[PDB]
Amino acid sequence: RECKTESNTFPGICIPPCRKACISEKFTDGHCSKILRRCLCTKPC
Amino acid sequence: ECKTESNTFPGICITKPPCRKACISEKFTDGHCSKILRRCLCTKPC
Repeated sequence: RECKTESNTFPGICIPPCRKACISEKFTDGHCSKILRRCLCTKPC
Repeated sequence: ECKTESNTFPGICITKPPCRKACISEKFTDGHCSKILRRCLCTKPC
């Protein structure tokens, strides 16, 4: 299962700094969502 | 959507409503039990 949830520490709007925030939060990657422009973290779970 | 395990739901996910409740408290919009491990999974637009 891949878990995907918004970064808790990423500041502001998401348009690399997301990936960095997510790894800091112990996820394995991060990306920006297309519509809401949020930093979303992903990891195996 | 975002989809991840509920952090506050206690124990095994037997039926959906208590999982949905926990997920909504965690500011998701819905929850459901996983087929086999029967974990409570939360979902929301993201």
